Amino acid sequence: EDHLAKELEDLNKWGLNIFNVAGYSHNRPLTCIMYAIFQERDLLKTFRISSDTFITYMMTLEDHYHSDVAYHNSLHAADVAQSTHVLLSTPALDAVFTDLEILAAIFAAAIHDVDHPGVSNQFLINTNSELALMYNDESVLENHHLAVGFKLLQEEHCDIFMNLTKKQRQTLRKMVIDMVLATDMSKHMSLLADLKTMVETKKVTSSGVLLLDNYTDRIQVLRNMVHCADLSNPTKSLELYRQWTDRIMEEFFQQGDKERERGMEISPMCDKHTASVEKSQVGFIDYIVHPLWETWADLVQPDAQDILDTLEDNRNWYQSMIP
Ligand SMILES: COc1ccc(/C(C)=N/OC(N)=O)cc1OC1CCCC1
Ligand SMILES: [Mg+2]
Ligand SMILES: [Zn+2]
Repeated sequence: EDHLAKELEDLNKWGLNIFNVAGYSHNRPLTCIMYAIFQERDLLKTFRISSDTFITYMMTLEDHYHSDVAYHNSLHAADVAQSTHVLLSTPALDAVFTDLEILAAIFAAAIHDVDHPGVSNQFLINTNSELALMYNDESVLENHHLAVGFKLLQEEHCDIFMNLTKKQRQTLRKMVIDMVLATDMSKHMSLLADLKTMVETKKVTSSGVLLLDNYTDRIQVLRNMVHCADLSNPTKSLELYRQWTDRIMEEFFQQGDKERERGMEISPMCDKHTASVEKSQVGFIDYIVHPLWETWADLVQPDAQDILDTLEDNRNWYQSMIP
């Protein structure tokens, strides 16, 4: 209440503590943070979105994240949305995006993992799940998250984009699909290679603000921004990062337990009897998170240097915990 307002004073900051907001919002972190973000950016006024309609959609959307899944629940979506909200304000990106693009990125972050079952795409493919049969083994979960999020927009009492232009709805939909499909980790290397090429040919105004010519360049940055937000856990304070690590390992180890039950091959990092939690985060940082953030930093330099410093410190802490 008074605690919630205090925590929300850091809405525009990387140090915002989403666990605290969840505790003071009746376990509706996604709904609460999305509402705070939309008010801060005047998006309700700009896109003539009624508050009742927005809350109804957000609450329904939130209720579609599974509370018994350790990591991929509404708290993660709320964290990715808030992080995206901060990245969109990076000084190097000042005024580069339209209001419609800003709206799509945050919307995309909110819905990006909805109805996640707590098991990976590969698990769904190997167990011949209905989801994998439906989506022909390609970005199974991610096509699913999009389908649910857009499906929920179909009822009049939930259509937050009702007052957008027809062309605006088409553009937003195209951008949102692009962004969520880009959160599929199997596309990470490809996304990173393309980000490195954009850094290579980076152009700016005299005042250090990126110049993004066509829709193509703008959406490539937005895709990558949402992907960094999704892989932002190790760039946050150690206290936050460790809670995030505890949650993903609980989810991964539960997957391993389901694999063992069924006589399947146990995915190595999902095997509770052998996997080092500490070693695994070091590898995650060295081979995936750092290379991505190093490249993001280059694109928006020097705005992300503090994030990179925190990342290195967190990496060394996990390393120091390994005997
Ligand atoms: C806090 O650590 C993590 C945070 C987020 C993830 C992401 C990649 N979740 O899984 C996928 N494939 O979506 C993965 C993380 O770590 C994994 C588990 C051990 C090392 C890599
Ligand atoms: Mg996902
Ligand atoms: Zn995610």
